[PDB]
Order: sequence, then structure tokens, then C-alpha cells
Amino acid sequence: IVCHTTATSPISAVTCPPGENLCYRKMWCDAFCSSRGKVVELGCAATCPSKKPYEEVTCCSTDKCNPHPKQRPG
Repeated sequence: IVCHTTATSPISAVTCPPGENLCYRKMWCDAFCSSRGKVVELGCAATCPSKKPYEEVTCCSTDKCNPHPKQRPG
């Protein structure tokens, strides 16, 4: 229940202090992108404070939660 998991076993461990979220999966850009993947910087938070219209991913309920791996109806 931390920053970057990835599905399985070694991960879900130690990155930032205790609680929810930690490094939020917050989408976006701020001033500049011109980039491809496309989606997400990172922080140390446990809250979700800004975030309404255009707009961002959230507070994690879970290990990763996550953007944008994201494929097709398959």
C-alpha cells in the first residue's frame, strides 16, 4: 500500500512514510510536457488536495492503483 507496486510479490513495501497513497498517481503536466507516456509525475502526500475538471487521477485505494498502463477492450 505505497508508491510503485507492479501486480505480484517483492513490491508493496518501502518508499515514503505510513498511511494511504504516499506518491499519488496524479496525471497532468503543470506548465510543459511535449512527451509520450503521458500522464503522471509523483510526490509524498497521502491526501489528494487540488484536482477537479480537466483533469487528474487520484488518491489510491490500493497497491499502485495506476494511470495509463491501459490498452483496449480485449
